[PDB]
Amino acid sequence: VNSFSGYLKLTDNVYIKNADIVEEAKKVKPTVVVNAANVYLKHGGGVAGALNKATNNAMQVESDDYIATNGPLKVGGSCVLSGHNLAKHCLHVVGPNVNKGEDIQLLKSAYENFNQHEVLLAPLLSAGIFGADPIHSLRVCVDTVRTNVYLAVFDKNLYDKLVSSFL
Ligand SMILES: CN1CCN(c2ncnc3[nH]ccc23)[C@@H](CO)C1
Repeated sequence: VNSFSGYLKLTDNVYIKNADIVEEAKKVKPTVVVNAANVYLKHGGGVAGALNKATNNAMQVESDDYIATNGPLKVGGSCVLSGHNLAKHCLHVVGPNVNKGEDIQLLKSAYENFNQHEVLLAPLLSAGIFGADPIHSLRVCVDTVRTNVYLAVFDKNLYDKLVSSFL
């Protein structure tokens, strides 16, 4: 039993809700919140910009030190950093950005990072400003993640379409 509330159950391990991931994280304080990161951990917009804003830019400060030490992530890769005031940990995961021409096959590799964590609050990878089809992202999530994932979908219209079209 966990404290996630109001989710629709899609499969044995995947749950979904129309919610602002920032507000969900502040309420639940999950062990792991997933960020829709880029390889430079530049949290300018989309989910990343919103999460970073909610940390008063502390996420960005920590991220800049991480990059200065380690260099950029790989597309499809991840790193674990602090969750600041939102969660114990933030798993920064880089899905392919279609608006940069990156290979959508890397979306499965991106979701594989979730399997290193027993329970996560997450957005749909590569959705939103990353330019991928969110219906496809949900399919890859369900077919790749085996740990317990609670998906927050900001857009109510999109949430309804994801549920109604889910196979
Ligand atoms: C795939 N898209 C991208 C972003 N988005 C979010 N989902 C949850 N929390 C969020 N905070 C800022 C954006 C955002 C959904 C659309 O409302 C899904």
